[PDB]
Amino acid sequence: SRYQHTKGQIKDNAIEALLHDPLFRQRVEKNKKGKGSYMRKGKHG
RNA sequence: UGAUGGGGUUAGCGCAAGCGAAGCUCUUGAUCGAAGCCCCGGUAAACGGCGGCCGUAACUAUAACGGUCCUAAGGUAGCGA
Repeated sequence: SRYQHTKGQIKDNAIEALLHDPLFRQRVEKNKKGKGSYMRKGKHG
């Protein structure tokens, strides 16, 4: 199925417009433990 | 205003050229001499003037931004085929 992208009416490049689109934003994950790992309640209980 | 210097003329000293004092003259004109101009600042509802180039962002585009040259200063608000 289709994808409703950000950049309305992409002209030239058909692949370097989507690279800035939030489909290809940088997925950064969370640490544990690690500079930024506070729980407050974890996955269970 | 006329210093100072130069020239003409001639009483005279030299039988020669030549020099030549006073006086009268022709000329040069140092000195003294103000505003103005140059110079110093001001004033634009005084006359007037009020920029180029070159890049630069999340496809493209455009450039908020940056570089550099020049000017007395680079046109601001408002409007604008």
